[PDB]
Amino acid sequence: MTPSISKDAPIKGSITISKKGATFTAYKLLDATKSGDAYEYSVNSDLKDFFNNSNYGSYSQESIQKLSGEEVKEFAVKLHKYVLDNKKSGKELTDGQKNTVDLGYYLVTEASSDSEGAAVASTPIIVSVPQVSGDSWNYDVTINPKDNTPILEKNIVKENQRVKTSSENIGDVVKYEVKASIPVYQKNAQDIMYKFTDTMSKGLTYDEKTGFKVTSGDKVFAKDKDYTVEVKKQEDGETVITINFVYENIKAYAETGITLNYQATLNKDVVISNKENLGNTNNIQLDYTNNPHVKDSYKKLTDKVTTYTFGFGITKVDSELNSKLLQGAEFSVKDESGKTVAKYTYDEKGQVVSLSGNGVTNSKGITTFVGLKEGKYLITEEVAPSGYSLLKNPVEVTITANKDESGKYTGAATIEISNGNKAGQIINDISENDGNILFNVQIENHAG
Repeated sequence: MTPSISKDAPIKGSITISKKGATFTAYKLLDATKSGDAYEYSVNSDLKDFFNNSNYGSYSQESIQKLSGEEVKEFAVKLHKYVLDNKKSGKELTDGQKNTVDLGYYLVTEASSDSEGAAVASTPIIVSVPQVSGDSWNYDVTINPKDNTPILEKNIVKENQRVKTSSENIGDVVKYEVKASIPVYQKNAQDIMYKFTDTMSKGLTYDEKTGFKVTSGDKVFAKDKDYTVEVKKQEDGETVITINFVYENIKAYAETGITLNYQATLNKDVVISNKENLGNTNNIQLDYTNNPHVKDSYKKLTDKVTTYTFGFGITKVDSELNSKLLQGAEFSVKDESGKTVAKYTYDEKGQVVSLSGNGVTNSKGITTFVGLKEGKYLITEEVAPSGYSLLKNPVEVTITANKDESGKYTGAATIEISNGNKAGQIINDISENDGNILFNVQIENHAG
């Protein structure tokens, strides 16, 4: 595999790191030593007690050779902590210049910016000196690191994926995850703010029993030490939640960022529609100190996700007089599985309430089953209205959720009869007074 080592191979190499005005530290992880016609690696003396240590991640010589992007970050946080704890130090590297170093394997992390404003740390780098290049060893490695911009992103976590949009039933949990950049500053820096404001719309009930789980990779921060959670239910029905941090407590974990895990539940105030609409929204905002040397110097970040749900009416009707609207018919709704999970309806006042058993058709022919996500749904007649027979087969509708060109839900939906039952028929929608919109499955009943 590896190229031969020349006789005129130097015992020294170099790292050059081009930047505008930030200094990097390089930590010798492993020595590379010439032996015959190959470089043998072994752990450096300074980190003998860092390696294979349970308080610093049980990193072996071999395990650092196959770190994922996230694990290189986690490794850097744990190396930093060791170096601090043991009052050691890496080599400071001059910006733009050649830096002479022994042959080895190196962590390179940002030590500073010369900027006063909030910086994002460049992601940590593991580099071999020398490294293979063509069929030769390069002893003089150059690294231009990625110039990182601030991250704030919110996602719904569903089925072990992360998506900007979703659909659920009323009563179901929407789970959330927020990743964020932790800003870095110069060493003297004071009165640093790092503050989240999460805003949930009226349709979502924050699960404060479950609460927040706040994490930077491996680390689990403690409530009322590292952060506080204040919750304010607004007049308009929105919940505003504040997650405010002691910056000093998260500073040592800057390279692994902040992760928030929290969840809400879909409630009866939910926006229900079948046109493109805003849905049931979670907004996240991060405010943080920009220039700590000037007061009221902040930068803002925002993300949002949204969650949709749908509904339909039944309109029960006579076979040959479609204008004759039948009271007293009783309906149930099952999914693909066979759960009667459909258990929310509108009442006579026009407000969403839990449905006790069957949907009973009112004097205008109507019962409703609202707050359903997309899927196959089986409308079965459980009781025939007086003077009518039981419908034999269930009417099946498939509600299909519209996507935009990135495959986000838009909030639009279509409905169709899907099991070919000629008694079922899709008619014009039901417009509720709260401005929610339901599908309308017209269903014909014969009088014997």
